[PDB]
Amino acid sequence: SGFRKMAFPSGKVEGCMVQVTCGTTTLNGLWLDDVVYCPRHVICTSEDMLNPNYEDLLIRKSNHNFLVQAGNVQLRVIGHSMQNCVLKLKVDTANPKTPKYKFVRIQPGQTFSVLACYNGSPSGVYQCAMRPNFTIKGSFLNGSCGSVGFNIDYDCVSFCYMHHMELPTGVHAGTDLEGNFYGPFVDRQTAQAAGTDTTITVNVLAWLYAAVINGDRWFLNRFTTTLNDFNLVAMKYNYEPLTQDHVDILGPLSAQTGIAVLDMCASLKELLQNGMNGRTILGSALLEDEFTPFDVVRQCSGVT
Amino acid sequence: SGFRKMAFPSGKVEGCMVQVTCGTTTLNGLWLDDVVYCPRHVICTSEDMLNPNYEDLLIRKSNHNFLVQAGNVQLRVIGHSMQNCVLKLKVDTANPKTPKYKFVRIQPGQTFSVLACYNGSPSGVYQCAMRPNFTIKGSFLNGSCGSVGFNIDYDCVSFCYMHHMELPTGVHAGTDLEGNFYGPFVDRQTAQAAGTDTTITVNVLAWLYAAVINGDRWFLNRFTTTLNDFNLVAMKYNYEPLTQDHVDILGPLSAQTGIAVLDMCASLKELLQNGMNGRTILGSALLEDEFTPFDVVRQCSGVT
Ligand SMILES: Cc1ccnnc1NC(=O)Cc1cccc(Cl)c1
Ligand SMILES: Cc1ccnnc1NC(=O)Cc1cccc(Cl)c1
Repeated sequence: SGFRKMAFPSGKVEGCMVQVTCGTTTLNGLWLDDVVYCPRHVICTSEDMLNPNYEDLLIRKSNHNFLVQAGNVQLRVIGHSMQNCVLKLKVDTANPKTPKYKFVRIQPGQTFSVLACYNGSPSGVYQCAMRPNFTIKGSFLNGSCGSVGFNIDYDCVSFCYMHHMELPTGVHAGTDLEGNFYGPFVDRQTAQAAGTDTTITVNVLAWLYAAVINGDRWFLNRFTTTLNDFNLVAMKYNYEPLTQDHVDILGPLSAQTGIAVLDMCASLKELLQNGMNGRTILGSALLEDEFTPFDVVRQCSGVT
Repeated sequence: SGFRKMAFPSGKVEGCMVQVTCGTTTLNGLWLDDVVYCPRHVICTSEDMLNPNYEDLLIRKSNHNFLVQAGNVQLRVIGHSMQNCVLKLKVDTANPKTPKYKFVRIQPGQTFSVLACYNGSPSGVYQCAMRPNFTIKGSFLNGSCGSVGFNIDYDCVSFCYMHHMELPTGVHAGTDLEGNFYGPFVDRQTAQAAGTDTTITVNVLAWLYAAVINGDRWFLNRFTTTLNDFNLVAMKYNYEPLTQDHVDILGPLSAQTGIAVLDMCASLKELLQNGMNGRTILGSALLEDEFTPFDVVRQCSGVT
């Protein structure tokens, strides 16, 4: 009973967080095995951020300039290298708390948990989606850079995001763990266009299935639609076009509830065209797109 | 930049979760020092739940009937006792992962994080509020009983909730860690009235301050109100009456933003009387009441 925006338990990731300081800049690092990963802009001052030449800035730094700490543990840095927008600091000690992990590059529309950290200390955890425009709408203040996003499958942590910056619009941008930005962004203090975002249609449909499973059913109607007709409505309302691949991933939810995917599309079409009429679905007064079909199945079956 | 429904990092609590089995019933337990706490209904079968005599049911159980496990660790039970609706199983080994902790009974309207668990394994973490009617709207399935709610201050975990049951309405009920139910509930399979709930006014005001801090300002108006006038509106809309104690706790937010508490009350009055007009505040199309003033200050200042 009930359906919440749930994050993965963060313990496995808390055990990896360290503080990285270079010069006057302090941010968060991720310590896995004998490597600490952090945003490369840890080597910048404020005047450097307007147009940094990272290669030149990194040449002025030595291993001993990177101060890495995790409470009472000071780590000894024995190597440093830049990979895209991340620095990899080789340390002489493998993190005893390294969980089983992978580095993955997620697709837009996928969800993950963020462990917000400041000065290497975890402050909170929340679930969010990678927007179709490759930004995230997180909660990040100065010092949160280097905080990571992840998913967990059994005992394996798949790290997918490292936070780098806030755009002038207040949305967030960052990289995969190889330092490649999601989206067109660069790690520089210049105004940068995020570009047109859309609503993640397959996730809204998944959430409407979660709603029916939990008893919110008022939006079910006597109609059906086609992918073509639904996509005309999706276009008008800035929703992602629905494909057969999306219909296929909704298969388990359609099978469990007995509501055909195109019939749920007709409920979504009617909600887009008429609004909520002052009612709510799973405690929301808008159409929620931060739950994937996999998230809904996981939460509705009690997977650990 | 940004404001999210953030949970506390759950690692300290994940280290305390165990599975407790008695007979055919399995649920979650909390292992702190050399005691495991769990709902007393672990001793019931399904036929017992309609009207259990817990004292009699517990008399048929011995220490060796309580199977406690945490992965590869089987705990040896050397004592058992019932305290209100919880069982306390004394074990021969102190949990090496016991964090600094306290047991607290929270007030209605306060928030906390829940680590949803099944069979002793954490599945997810979310933040919620204790409703004014002493229920929570969580996400709990069969086997989640014994999952706990908590807050964290520095390195100290204050455990405030243990989940016991879902009401026929799909809302959740549970106890403090001394086994006293929040609200009028009893641990029996009987339909039980939750009673009239209200919206947590001070939390909505705190969240409107979080909104102004993060740039959502469209709801600010040229008006002011009084506590008396505001409370007539609060009454009409089933909001908790606002008191000077609530105004006092909003003081830091009023000081930071320069918006007097009664001026924010006039914005809230106008939103109650006119609705959102199809707009959003911090990504919500309704007035959010699951952030306390302390939560807003914590999140807006980046506290770890
Ligand atoms: C102040 C802040 C808030 C939220 N997230 N990040 C934050 N820090 C920054 O954006 C700092 C920064 C400035 C230019 C480029 C880059 Cl890569 C980083
Ligand atoms: C099935 C389920 C879902 C969510 N939360 N809890 C759940 N279990 C129960 O409510 C089981 C139960 C039945 C009667 C009394 C008591 Cl104390 C417990």
